[PDB]
Amino acid sequence: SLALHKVIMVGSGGVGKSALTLQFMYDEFVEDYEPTKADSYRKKVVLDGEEVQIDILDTAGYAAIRDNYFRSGEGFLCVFSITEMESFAATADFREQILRVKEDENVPFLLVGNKSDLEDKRQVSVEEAKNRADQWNVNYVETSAKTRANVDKVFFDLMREIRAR
Ligand SMILES: Nc1nc2c(ncn2[C@@H]2O[C@H](COP(=O)(O)OP(=O)(O)O)[C@@H](O)[C@H]2O)c(=O)[nH]1
Ligand SMILES: [Mg+2]
Repeated sequence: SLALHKVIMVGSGGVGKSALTLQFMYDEFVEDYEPTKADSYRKKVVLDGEEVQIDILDTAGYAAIRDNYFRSGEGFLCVFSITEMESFAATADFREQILRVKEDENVPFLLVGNKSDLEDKRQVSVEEAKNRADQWNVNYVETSAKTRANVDKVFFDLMREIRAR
């Protein structure tokens, strides 16, 4: 059995949780994935010379069920869309939930600003997202599930944080 890294995708609706997951898993940009469907994925990848298994829980939004899922997670990709300010505002809600369940302010966590390809319709500045990440002591990365920009990066960077726990 190889090392297993459990990642959880969180964020408000339509930010790109599923598209990022499927782009990472199948190298395809899926634009119509059922908004209400939560699923898990698993695949073997090579992380810095070592073959490891990554498990990704793509959440879709009772309390006991959601808490158990967060407890099982080892790292979190907190996603928002750079084109929707409200989704950025919502990241504070997920941060609070994760800290409540994990009871660890150093839990592997990346703030992910998705849909970077839509610069034209950006509502969240790089400055404000970076500032929030700094205040939370986490790293910020902008991705595009459409062009694949930084998609592998966020998953691999998070795995390195899980490995370093
Ligand atoms: N242009 C663009 N559209 C994206 C991107 N990521 C997701 N989308 C679109 O946004 C919609 C919602 O994405 P989805 O991954 O299903 O959101 P979820 O609710 O967070 O799972 C879909 O129509 C996607 O094709 C991205 O990086 N760029
Ligand atoms: Mg989804």
